[PDB]
Amino acid sequence: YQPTPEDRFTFGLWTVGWQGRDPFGDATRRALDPVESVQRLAELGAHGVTFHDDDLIPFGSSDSEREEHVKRFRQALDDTGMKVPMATTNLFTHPVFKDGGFTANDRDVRRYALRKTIRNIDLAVELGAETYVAWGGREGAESGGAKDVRDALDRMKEAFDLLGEYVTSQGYDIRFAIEPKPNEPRGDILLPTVGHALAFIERLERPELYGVNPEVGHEQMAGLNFPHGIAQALWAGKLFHIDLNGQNGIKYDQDLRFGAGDLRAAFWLVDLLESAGYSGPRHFDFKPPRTEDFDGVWASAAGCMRNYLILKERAAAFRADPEVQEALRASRLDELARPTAADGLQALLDDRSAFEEFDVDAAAARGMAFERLDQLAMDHLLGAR
Amino acid sequence: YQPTPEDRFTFGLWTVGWQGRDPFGDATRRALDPVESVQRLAELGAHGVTFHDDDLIPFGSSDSEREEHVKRFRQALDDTGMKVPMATTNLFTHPVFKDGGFTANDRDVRRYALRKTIRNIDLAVELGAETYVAWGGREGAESGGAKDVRDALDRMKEAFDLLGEYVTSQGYDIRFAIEPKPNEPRGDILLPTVGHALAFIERLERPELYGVNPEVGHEQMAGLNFPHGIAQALWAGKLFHIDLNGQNGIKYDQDLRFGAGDLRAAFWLVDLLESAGYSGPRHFDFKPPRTEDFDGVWASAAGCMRNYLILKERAAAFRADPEVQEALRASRLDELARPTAADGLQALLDDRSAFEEFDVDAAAARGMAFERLDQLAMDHLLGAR
Amino acid sequence: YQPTPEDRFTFGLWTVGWQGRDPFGDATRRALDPVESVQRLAELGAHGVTFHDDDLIPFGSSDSEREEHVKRFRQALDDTGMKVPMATTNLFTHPVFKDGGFTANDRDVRRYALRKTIRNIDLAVELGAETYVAWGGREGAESGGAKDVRDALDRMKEAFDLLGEYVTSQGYDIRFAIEPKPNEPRGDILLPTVGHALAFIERLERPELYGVNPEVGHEQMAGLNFPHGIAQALWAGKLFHIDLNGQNGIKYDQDLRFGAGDLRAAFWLVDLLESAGYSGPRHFDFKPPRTEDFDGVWASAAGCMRNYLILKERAAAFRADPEVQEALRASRLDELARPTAADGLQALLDDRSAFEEFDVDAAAARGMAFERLDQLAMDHLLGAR
Amino acid sequence: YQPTPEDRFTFGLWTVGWQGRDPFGDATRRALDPVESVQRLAELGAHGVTFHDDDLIPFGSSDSEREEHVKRFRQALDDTGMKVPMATTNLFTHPVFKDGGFTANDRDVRRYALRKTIRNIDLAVELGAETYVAWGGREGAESGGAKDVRDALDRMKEAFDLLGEYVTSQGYDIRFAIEPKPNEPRGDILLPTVGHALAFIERLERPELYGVNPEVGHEQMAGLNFPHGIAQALWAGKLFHIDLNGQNGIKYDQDLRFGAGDLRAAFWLVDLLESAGYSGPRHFDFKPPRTEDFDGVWASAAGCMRNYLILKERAAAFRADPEVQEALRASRLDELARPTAADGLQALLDDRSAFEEFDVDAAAARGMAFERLDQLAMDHLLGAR
Ligand SMILES: OC[C@@H](O)[C@@H](O)[C@H](O)[C@@H](O)CO
Ligand SMILES: OC[C@@H](O)[C@@H](O)[C@H](O)[C@@H](O)CO
Ligand SMILES: OC[C@@H](O)[C@@H](O)[C@H](O)[C@@H](O)CO
Ligand SMILES: OC[C@@H](O)[C@@H](O)[C@H](O)[C@@H](O)CO
Ligand SMILES: [Mn+2]
Ligand SMILES: [Mn+2]
Ligand SMILES: [Mn+2]
Ligand SMILES: [Mn+2]
Repeated sequence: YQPTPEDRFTFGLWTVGWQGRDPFGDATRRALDPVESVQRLAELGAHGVTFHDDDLIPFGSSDSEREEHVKRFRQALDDTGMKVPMATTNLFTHPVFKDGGFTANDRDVRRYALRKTIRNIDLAVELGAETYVAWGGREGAESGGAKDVRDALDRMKEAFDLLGEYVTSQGYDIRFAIEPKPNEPRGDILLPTVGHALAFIERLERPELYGVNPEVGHEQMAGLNFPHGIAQALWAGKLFHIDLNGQNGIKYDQDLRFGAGDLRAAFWLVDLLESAGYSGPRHFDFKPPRTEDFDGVWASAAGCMRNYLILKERAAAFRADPEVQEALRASRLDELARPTAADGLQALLDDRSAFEEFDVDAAAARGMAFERLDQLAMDHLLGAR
Repeated sequence: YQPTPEDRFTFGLWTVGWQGRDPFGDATRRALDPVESVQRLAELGAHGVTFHDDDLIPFGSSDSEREEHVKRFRQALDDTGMKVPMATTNLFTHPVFKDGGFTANDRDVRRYALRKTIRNIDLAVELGAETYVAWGGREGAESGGAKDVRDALDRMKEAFDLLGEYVTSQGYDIRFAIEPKPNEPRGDILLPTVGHALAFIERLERPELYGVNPEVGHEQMAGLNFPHGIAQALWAGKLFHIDLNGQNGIKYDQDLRFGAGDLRAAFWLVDLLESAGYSGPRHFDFKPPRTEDFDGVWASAAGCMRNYLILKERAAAFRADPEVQEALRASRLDELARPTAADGLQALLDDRSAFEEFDVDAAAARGMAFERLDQLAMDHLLGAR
Repeated sequence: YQPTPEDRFTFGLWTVGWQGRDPFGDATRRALDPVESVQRLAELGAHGVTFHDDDLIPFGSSDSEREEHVKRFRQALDDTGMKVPMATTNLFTHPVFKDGGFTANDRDVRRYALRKTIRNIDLAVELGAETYVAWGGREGAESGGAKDVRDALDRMKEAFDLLGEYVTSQGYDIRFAIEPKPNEPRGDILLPTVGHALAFIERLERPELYGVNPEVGHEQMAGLNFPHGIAQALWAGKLFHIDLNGQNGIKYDQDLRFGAGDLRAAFWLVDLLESAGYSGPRHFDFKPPRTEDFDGVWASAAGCMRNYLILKERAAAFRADPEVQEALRASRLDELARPTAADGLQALLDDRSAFEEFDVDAAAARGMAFERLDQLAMDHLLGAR
Repeated sequence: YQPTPEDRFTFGLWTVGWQGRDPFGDATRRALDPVESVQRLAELGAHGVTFHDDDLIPFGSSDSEREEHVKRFRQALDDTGMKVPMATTNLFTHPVFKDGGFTANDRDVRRYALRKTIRNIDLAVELGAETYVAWGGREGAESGGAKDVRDALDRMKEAFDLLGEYVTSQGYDIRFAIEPKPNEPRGDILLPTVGHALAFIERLERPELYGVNPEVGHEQMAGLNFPHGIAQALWAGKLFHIDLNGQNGIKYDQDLRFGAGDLRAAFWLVDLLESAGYSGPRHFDFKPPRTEDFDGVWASAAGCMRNYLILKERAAAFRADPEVQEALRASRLDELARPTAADGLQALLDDRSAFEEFDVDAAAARGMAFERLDQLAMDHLLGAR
């Protein structure tokens, strides 16, 4: 289970660089240099990294420090062969974003958020990123009178429409991916699920510029089936990027390594990405627990990749198994994939076997044989075949 | 706080007619006649009722019993002046729908579901209904291999496209409203939130035929902010109908009367429907607890209407209050409603006050004054002004 | 992975006998005869069965039908060698229990509940049961004024104290196990977790007669760590019996087969029962999904036992693995098991290395190496060692 | 609705002193001096304050700075007449506590935690505190192999037994209150609910020294009924102190001001504390949102007290209302408070009206009239009587 840079494994700077500050505790780990992380992640088998603006260039940097940071960074990528497939803006840490970036009630703030975002889009394009993610972690409210959601969705649409105008006036090949989250650190966050972010995109002036960046633990914080939401994003053609991690149910966002948390969901997610042939980065947006030293950091980033690769092999052996393929026909998966009425409306309406002479008791009596199927999936995931 | 039939209050037959069967218990109440419920609901001040096919006509009825039921029903509406604004199909109770209706793996089942739905659309139109709701409570799965969600979303789109072809070939004025629910009675239900149902609609052949029917307690079963989801539905123009009830957090669907459950959410929902000017039915989809006799039933349906009308008055007094209007300007709600950059992209880009000379420390220092605002809302809801 | 009747696998009659009625659907399966279930469960390898009164003898039975049912039953146990380790009362289905059994506001109801319970205790003892479970599924409320919880806990204590007086005046060897559940079918259920049921027991007149019956999916409906709650029950000496099943997070109680749901929790539960040497029944309180026919029923009851036995083997190989034992010392599990201050208070107070000369920076710097440990557990569960 | 220092309103230093650092954001507010907070809280009507060791004396302080801090503090209490009813240890912020304090796997850490706690017990007693709270926010785990819960509960019992030995060897009048929390900042926290903390206390050597400190939002993070858990703590005699705040359902701990969150729960909690006659501090453990400046801080701490006092008046008018008292008899609350069988076991057993001649159909038919009751409670909370 050794990754190679063909597995398309990526990591944010902020992930292995998390110092372990939490709502109740001080950092437990020193700040990593981005160049160290690039070299360490390359040795483990990763294929590239991603960044916020403010991961790479310290907030308030001059234009001469700005360039020094970027040049160092760039030398590390050239030295290791790592890519930068995705980049993003920090519109959540600084106190100025305490009411949001693109939806902050103060108009001057919303203009400043767009200017900070456009400056980093130019950087991203310079460093080769194909996808530009937007996670509006500060867009929301703790109380009902603080935010008119209609106005806020006008502002959000306005900001994303300007960014699409900017990208298409520069000639950039870059797409946008909106990342939903239902809460945390706002009481409630706007566009809180994949379905809200898909819907929203269909109102933008150029919807084809925008897809979604769903993260495992964000839909699971709403108690939702992550594989189900990713199947919808795939069905809409809008799975532009994906964040992988683990989460134990509806509580704070834990950001555990990928394969911790809900292990059977992780199996069914891998099964789906691989059989749909998703070809983007497999990006890990996780935090090594603050119990760990830098050894535990690199163990935890390794086990992300390892659990992906074990669950790919188990999903591949599940679908390849003739007994599974027989059970899938027993459960009528083959029939699900056929049109209901490709004969058309009229034929349907004149078809006496569809109503007047349908035997609803004989149909009701047929067993779906799902439990046998699911125990086959269980025996495959567990290697107990 | 007396309703009148101008308040537009409606109730399903199944709501006050719930006999109190639950996963662990037998009915506690005898079956009501639909004509009794119409007469009792009329006396309480309601403006109409809604029905499943199988509420009104017993599953398997001949065509001579079918008509007898409808004629009785119709005489009660003529006698009381109640309307039927909304109608819907039962594609969940019968054992034939145990794997779904429009997404059942068996193709014969999916054809039978569409035929049962079209027969009731003709009825609905006969009885004056404007909105036809679809709650696919059986569309989903308990295990990951049982349902391919891509195929299932093809089937669901196929069924809704046929229904739109049928309605527009009959000349019917009727629209469809999809009602999302995240789980229960399936493990996971397809289109589990308002945002998933909005997104889905944008893929149908005629999207303008379809909106959403959101229900209070369904988004709250995912831990989501119901007023936020309804603001999005309003922003998309797709709030066709609404189900009102209460729910205490993330657990089984309780269907408590409206104003029980999350009382401050109920306040902010009323505030929003009334200030957006939603003009559909205020429909109560609730179950009187099985602790109650028929006296407790009619008390519980009354208290729905009463709590709506109290919370309308409190929301109206909140928005009318000059001190509230001052606080809303203190918190910059007025600025949220202004465009971020109606000056356009270029101007934004050349505006030095938006970046190069933006004072981010002075902006960060400004307080949003949300807590004062929210305590004003609290004092108004509580009558402690 | 073949059970034998030495594995101590048991099943309720109500589990494989669930007809598939749910809040929204009719039965999908015919009623099983208890004698059939005994013979089928014996062939699969089970070691015994459990029952409600009203599983075995139809509510309202004469005393001549009562005995006929029991005699049939008994002949099936003699024919198969199945035991009856546990028995329990139905104080939830009948409408008379709509406000509870032992805590129903009506005093006549609470007297009737105790009389129905004592009659079945005599039966249980006749059929050899060692443990008598009490799940008060109707003890609770949907609204705050309906139940005074202090009075209700007086009534509950009163009922359990009478039952202990009855058992000890008959000379019976039988113990009681209280089964907690946080909600469903009441809004909120009294003693909603293992910790509330442990606490409660410490107020009964004879606490040594009472332990707990925790069920997987009940603590998981509160988002709680089931292995953690069972470790507490073990630490208190009060794990009298255990209900095993699966549950996908905080929602309705699904009762999935054991190993579905939260698979890593299932691993850590098996690890704990086996290394603590729990010696009671491994009882499966689950419902085969209503998608299934009787073939899917027996598949689902088989896969309970199979997943137990796979997860026992994986836990045994985890703890036996020298590299695991090394990692457990790396993470200082060995130190957790040592007293903090067996030197006593005074010595602690005079120990300068415990405060005045404790180097808190060197201690803070030590990594706990938990992630390496947890990936070892992952590789063992997955057979990817 | 003006507090006075007779209302017994208290606040932690850390509450109004929260600088607004969150998992994703920097402080938004400067650090308050404890003496300023004492003077500001006194003007608002509060009756005292509480503290962690490290709120009042900066971690690592000399013994000459230590005393300077305490003397300043003390002068502010003498100047304002504020009390210090409760004090507590910080065993969560420093990196040394990253695996816990009393349950940390490292034995040297667990000795250091006890020494830091005992030093602050002496301080507390000096400043008049009656209650000493222990919130073990770091006692738990993110993964199953990291913590053996049995060993950890031995360590926890050992630490609390030493603290009780210390207090009773010094002659101190001080009691301990354990505060449960189910998660955050650990994956899972040990003793995660009131019921687990009650149970645990019954194993300590001197249980009468220990009660519970429950907090609103902590039980609500498990989806539990906070008034129900406090009724149990009251029934056990172990409600030593209480933390008041608001929380919107199962998610991160929001710490909203008291009366935000679940407003009907807040009503029923006030009803219960007041009618049980709880006489401890009404302590607010809340965080003013980081959207606020210091004006919004003092608004938010004011609205805590105000919403308590409004909900006390509404609960008092509910219980005083003859129509309510009539409804409570209609719903048989009076009967709940009577013994079930004060006639004893034998009489119960010979009572033919309790079984052989009980009419279970007539009892089942009686309505509980809970919905009428609950709408009366609604009309009272809303002032719509
Ligand atoms: O919840 C935090 C969120 O997952 C964050 O890591 C975003 O993904 C990042 O800001 C954009 O990539
Ligand atoms: O959860 C049940 C659901 O709310 C149901 O009542 C639908 O609304 C009805 O089938 C369509 O109107
Ligand atoms: O939630 C249902 C509960 O699990 C029930 O099956 C009990 O365990 C049974 O009544 C007592 O054994
Ligand atoms: O969740 C944080 C917790 O509520 C904390 O504020 C404790 O109450 C304090 O450490 C002891 O008083
Ligand atoms: Mn992410
Ligand atoms: Mn509904
Ligand atoms: Mn059970
Ligand atoms: Mn607290």
